[PDB]
Amino acid sequence: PPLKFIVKKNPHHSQWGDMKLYLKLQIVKRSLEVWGSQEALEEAKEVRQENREKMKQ
DNA sequence: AGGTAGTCACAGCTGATTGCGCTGAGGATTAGACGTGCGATAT
Repeated sequence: PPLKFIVKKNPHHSQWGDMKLYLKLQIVKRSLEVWGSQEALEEAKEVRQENREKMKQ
């Protein structure tokens, strides 16, 4: 299902607020569904940072 | 000795990724009292 969000003005200045906020539980559930497991997500972020280091070098 | 498989000079495409434009809030940047001066005027 689509994930809803709340457009809440930032507690800081009125410079550019109106930030979107999502429920943490829904985001975690969606991430687990997409990636299968938390270990897969950890491996994905590790290989992403490794690729970032490879690209910068 | 013959055939072909990479390989490099470009070019194209794709999928991402991350990177700056979108404004807005908390901190450093000359006309009345007071005198004079002068001229018309009390003793």
